[PDB]
Amino acid sequence: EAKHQQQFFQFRLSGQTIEVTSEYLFRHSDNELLHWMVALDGKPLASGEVPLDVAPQGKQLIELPELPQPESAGQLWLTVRVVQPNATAWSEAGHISAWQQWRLAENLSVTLPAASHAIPHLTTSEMDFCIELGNKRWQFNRQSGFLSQMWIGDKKQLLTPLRDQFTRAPLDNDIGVSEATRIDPNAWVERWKAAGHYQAEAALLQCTADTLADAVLITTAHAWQHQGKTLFISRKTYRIDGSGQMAITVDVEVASDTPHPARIGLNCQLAQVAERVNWLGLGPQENYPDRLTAACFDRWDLPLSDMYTPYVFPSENGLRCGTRELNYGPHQWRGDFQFNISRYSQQQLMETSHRHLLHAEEGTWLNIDGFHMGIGGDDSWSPSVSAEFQLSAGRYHYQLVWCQKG
Amino acid sequence: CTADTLADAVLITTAHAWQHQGKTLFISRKTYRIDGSGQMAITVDVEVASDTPHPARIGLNCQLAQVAERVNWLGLGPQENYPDRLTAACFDRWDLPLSDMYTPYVFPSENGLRCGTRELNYGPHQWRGDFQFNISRYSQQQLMETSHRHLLHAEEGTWLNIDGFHMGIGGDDSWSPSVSAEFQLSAGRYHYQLVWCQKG
Repeated sequence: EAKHQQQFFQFRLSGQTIEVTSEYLFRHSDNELLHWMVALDGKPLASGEVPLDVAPQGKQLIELPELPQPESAGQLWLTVRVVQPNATAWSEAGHISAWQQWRLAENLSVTLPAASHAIPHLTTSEMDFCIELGNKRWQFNRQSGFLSQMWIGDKKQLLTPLRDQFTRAPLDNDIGVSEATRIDPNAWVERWKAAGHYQAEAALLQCTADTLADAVLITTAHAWQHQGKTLFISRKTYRIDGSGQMAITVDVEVASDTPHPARIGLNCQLAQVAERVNWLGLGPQENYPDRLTAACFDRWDLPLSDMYTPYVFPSENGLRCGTRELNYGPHQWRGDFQFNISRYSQQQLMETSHRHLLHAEEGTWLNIDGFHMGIGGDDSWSPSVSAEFQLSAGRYHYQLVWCQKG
Repeated sequence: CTADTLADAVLITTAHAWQHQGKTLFISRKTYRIDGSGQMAITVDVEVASDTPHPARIGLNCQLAQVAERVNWLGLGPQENYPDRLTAACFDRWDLPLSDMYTPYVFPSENGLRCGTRELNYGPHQWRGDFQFNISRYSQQQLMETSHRHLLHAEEGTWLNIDGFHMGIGGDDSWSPSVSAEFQLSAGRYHYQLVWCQKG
């Protein structure tokens, strides 16, 4: 993020014209090459290289050729980057010094899904709702109101039920100088603890299941109360269609007098451990709502080890924002969300003092958030999350689609 | 457009696309849930293309057959207010005659909006949610085509515009775009819910 904000080349896009302004005061851009690329949802469509001839503090206007205009659905992204072909005393040949990304043109998807002939079958007991479709099967706990288990064939997919999460392992900016002796009431973590966000217990309000003409509809409503006070209300809809897909719509109400929650999303512990994490979204590196400018939208494939940031004092980490599709093993999650995936739960990160004491858990912990609070950074002893990055709207909606390899 | 009977309600699902010259501008997915108590829950999800200019509003409109004398709502301000001109407004229960819900600007335009409204009552109809509304006898089409306010004529019924989201108004100057980025509808995806009930 520091490298991107400190670039010596600034970029402006106007139609098909890229304006490059040099921030150098003395040198001419004699070791600079501009590589541009246009991709559609991570699929490259066109590319080109233009040498840079910019005087100190000057501007070079670069007219792109006729860019591709795909009729397939998706967003067009234009990425430029400055490459140094020759090695310097402080850098090697091929060094990238500056980059920028834009959205070019989006074709909204209007095509309907294929008319699947099958219908998921719903069985009702006193303890659970069971939806069965082919080899796949879902189970909803009627006492808890959460999806408890999913089976592909005879293999369980979950170790922990899929539940709403409103907290994160506190960052160093969340803690401040709030020691166990000199408590800091203004610290974010102290306000969350005093409000009971870490101790709030979910209470089921309603849970119904209806069979549609082509799907199965599951509706749940939970209330998170702490000492006779409702902090959050979550209303969730599960739509299991005949194609195997699972659409999850979540509507959340947050009390205005409680401190703004750190996140609004779901979490679960997947039984499967996989080697690669593939997602279509922002950046190869971890990024957050107020630290995502350096990240780029593309198709990224990383090993699961690179999805975890080894901070000395464990905390919430590894978040990727602006993600439209996430693939892990046989599971695919689509929507507009942020996620982090690792072998350590948020509970373990909160209780472990140093990273060398962290131990991997049995499965994979996945946190998918519709919304996430920004991180601080102006200082580390006082609250420094700006108002535009706090979760203060009061009402929140997000949708998720969960499908499999079929 | 599908209709399903639930255990206690009737579910209506629709999806529309707004296209102009071979290009989809907006997609609206709407859900209607008519329960046994008489209530009508309407959930709207809207997709806006990123390359099209940001829309001025995202909501619904209809012409009610009934004309009533008083407009009662629980929301912001007695006077008209907009996303970037609502600081002076106050949240309370307001009751105004329908005439005061229209602002007589010399050159007709969109007017009379009330923001931050949780409940709106007009005749036997009640609308609940988190929305902005304007109510008057002139349609948005008539306001666009009428040069001066003295040429405005009331229509047969009442025109109601309920918006989940609304673009801010300018004011820094009148010759150049002056709506700030935080008041433009640039999110791309929008959701809002409405409940429509009656006197029962």
